[PDB]
Amino acid sequence: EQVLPQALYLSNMRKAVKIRERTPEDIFKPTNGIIHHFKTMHRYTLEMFRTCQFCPQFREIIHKALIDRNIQATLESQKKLNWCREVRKLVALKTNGDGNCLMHATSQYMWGVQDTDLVLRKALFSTLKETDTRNFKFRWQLESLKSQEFVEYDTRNWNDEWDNLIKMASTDTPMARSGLQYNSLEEIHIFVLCNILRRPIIVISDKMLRSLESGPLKVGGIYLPLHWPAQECYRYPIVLGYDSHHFVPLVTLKDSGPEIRAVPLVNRDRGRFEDLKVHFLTDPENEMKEKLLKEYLMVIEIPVQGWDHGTTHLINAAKLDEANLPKEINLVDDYFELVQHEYKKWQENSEQ
Repeated sequence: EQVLPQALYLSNMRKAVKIRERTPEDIFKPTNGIIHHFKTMHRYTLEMFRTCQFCPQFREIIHKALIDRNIQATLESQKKLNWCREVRKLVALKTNGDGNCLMHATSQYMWGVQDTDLVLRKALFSTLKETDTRNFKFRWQLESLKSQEFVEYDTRNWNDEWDNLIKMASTDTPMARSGLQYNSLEEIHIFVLCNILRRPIIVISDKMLRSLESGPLKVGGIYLPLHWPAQECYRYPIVLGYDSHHFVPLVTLKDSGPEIRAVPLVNRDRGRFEDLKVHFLTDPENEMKEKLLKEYLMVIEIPVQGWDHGTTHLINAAKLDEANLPKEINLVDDYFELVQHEYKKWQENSEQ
């Protein structure tokens, strides 16, 4: 059948191997005290190519193949994604939901490849085992009991319950607690991840859960690499999408329109613009959160449409990085060449 790969890395599995090979070698594994972190690959960003340049029947062939139409529809339908008309569109790439989707999602955002070799999944577990997690454990216990400014047990036990969280970060398999190859990761894991990458992660999650039955995992929000100074970190975010219980990358589109590369730092709430939740902040930081954002992100103000009445409000948005992957490690180009060719062969074919 119409052989147009389901993922961008299939267009050239050899190149994909090159990427997956350079990755672990780019990991700084300081056995001194600081967390394991990447030296340069975390600065990479990929963008999807424009398909609005192809015939409709064909444009759909592509979208059906690479995009997670389910999460796309869901997050867009609740105006949680691409609701802003002044910024570029973000697209959700399919990602394996084998319990390591957070790593596959993150890995795809910057590299085009998934965490097939469990390098990122391994970096996380290594950090939580061979590094000082005193500050992580702290921020974890804090937001657990809940202690912030933009959100809303028994008798002594915060070392074993934490212990487990470290087990989930492992490559071990659950006893089909839900039926996946790896254990599911939560908030704290995302936070440690953005520190290992020294790059902020912003998760766009589904709120539509009037039918939820969790007695909930509030993943949506901003994860800043607070264990590092904004100077030693990358000021461009990694945008992820999140629905029932699955992560997907929300990569920006490559060309069309004069709109800017930016991701609004607010939600198109019910009539109001609510600020996005910034995870694991301390009482102090929480006070200066708008400062930290301007520091760890490249914050800009954008005049967005008001609430359907000639009014316009000024909102905060983080600038999104532009595709910077060198050709020798750029899978979007190869996949593009595939579609370019099957297309010329689609025009000559549609002569029937």
